[PDB]
Amino acid sequence: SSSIKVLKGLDAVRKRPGMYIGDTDDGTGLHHMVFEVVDNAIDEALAGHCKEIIVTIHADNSVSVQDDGRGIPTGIHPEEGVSAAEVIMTVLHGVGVSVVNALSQKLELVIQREGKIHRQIYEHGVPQAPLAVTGETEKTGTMVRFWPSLETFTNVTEFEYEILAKRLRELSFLNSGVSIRLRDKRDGKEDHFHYE
Ligand SMILES: CNc1cccc2cc(C(=O)Nc3cccc(CC(=O)O)c3)c(=O)[nH]c12
Repeated sequence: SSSIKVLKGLDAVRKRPGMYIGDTDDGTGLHHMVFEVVDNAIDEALAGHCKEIIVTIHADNSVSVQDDGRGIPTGIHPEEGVSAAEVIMTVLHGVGVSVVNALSQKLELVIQREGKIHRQIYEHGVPQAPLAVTGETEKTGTMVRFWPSLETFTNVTEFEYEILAKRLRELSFLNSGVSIRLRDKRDGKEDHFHYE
């Protein structure tokens, strides 16, 4: 019913990715996938709940963004039949994570909130299962890790550290007070962005 519109939106995006993410052969859209997710963590930092953000380039050519904010609300949003988090990750409308989720072959969500750790896995924007609790924790935050769909992205398929590094530096300048870490698991290089 609402799943109907969601899958409609997901179609829409995988069908015309240039309309939402940008160019799929350039590097431009692929890297925009990261900034869209980081964008979301910056909102949580503009709300005064997030102090540090961690962008990691993993060795299998996936990227993750971790914040120590509140964590996305997990309560089943009882108009639709699923966690508020799932609605955030899957509904269309800065374009929203659902664009990134739709063009990701795989996407892992981990939320730490009200003393629990919740995990959900998606494939091409579609949940494997409802948001489920995997254990206790005393910290809070949201972590989104995604693997770009190779059906969508070609040519430039690998993330460039210096392209992220540049945009993350810029975003730290524009949002005074946030701290951002970039780590490349491939060769160990790190950097830290913070403009007092
Ligand atoms: C990497 N981090 C990361 C990635 C992708 C998406 C998100 C989304 C959120 C998020 O929607 N958070 C949030 C927290 C509490 C209450 C509400 C509802 C509200 O009051 O506006 C929203 C986040 O925190 N982090 C995200």
